[PDB]
Amino acid sequence: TEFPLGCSPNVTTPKNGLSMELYSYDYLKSGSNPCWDAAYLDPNYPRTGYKSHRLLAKVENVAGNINFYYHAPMGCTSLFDTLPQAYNYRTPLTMTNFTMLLYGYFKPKVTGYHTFTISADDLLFVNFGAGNAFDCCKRESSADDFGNYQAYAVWGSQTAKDDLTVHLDAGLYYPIRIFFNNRDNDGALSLTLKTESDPNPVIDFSDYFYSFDDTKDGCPGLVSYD
Ligand SMILES: CC(=O)N[C@@H]1[C@@H](O[C@@H]2O[C@H](CO)[C@H](O)[C@H](O)[C@H]2O)[C@H](O)[C@@H](CO)O[C@H]1O
Ligand SMILES: [Ca+2]
Repeated sequence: TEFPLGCSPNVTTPKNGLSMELYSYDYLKSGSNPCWDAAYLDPNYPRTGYKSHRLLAKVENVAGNINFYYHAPMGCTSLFDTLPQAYNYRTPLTMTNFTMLLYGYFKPKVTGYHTFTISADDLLFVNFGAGNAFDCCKRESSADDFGNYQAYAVWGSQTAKDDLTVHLDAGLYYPIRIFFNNRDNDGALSLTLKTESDPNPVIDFSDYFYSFDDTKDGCPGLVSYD
């Protein structure tokens, strides 16, 4: 979808950053082959399956540069380390093996074409736009109903890097959902943004990520171009 639907929350001062949920991604029993759990590849793991793992935390105000590379000292071993500052989560977690969901709204600074580019170890699935990610100011009631991924990247496959080129309006806030998994060993997440305006990729999303409370009537976007 080249013209994704946006939202018009018309809230006085919007809340900065996305919401995050972290969940466990345990290795298989210590004599299993391979050592890692393959659930991350089942089609419903990003929808229902992650909820069968342990909730590690629900965090708010995730904003900044969310990109990271984590080098595991060794493979098939659950090891602890920390996420970047932007994630608002300071305590060590199993960086070798975990699940992470981010959701909220993306607001453009300038109207025009935006190319989001992603790469991941092991997995990054992105939904973007109302309906596709979730409904405007109706996130809780549409949370699990996200459609086809607007970008997807899986380590070791024939689509390990992906992009999404969309025409966006600076007036609107766009529902976004980002689902990440590290099954084992190294972990990495790269999201960048390229517009027809700037000369280089944007990697710091501080002024771009927002959160909005759900409302009874919702907040459909009030910019349309048919
Ligand atoms: C198969 C491979 O390339 N590497 C194995 C290690 O695990 C993978 O490492 C990659 C990065 O190279 C990804 O992070 C992937 O998610 C991992 O599963 C594995 O842990 C060890 C064996 O102990 O070495 C490689 O076999
Ligand atoms: Ca990995």
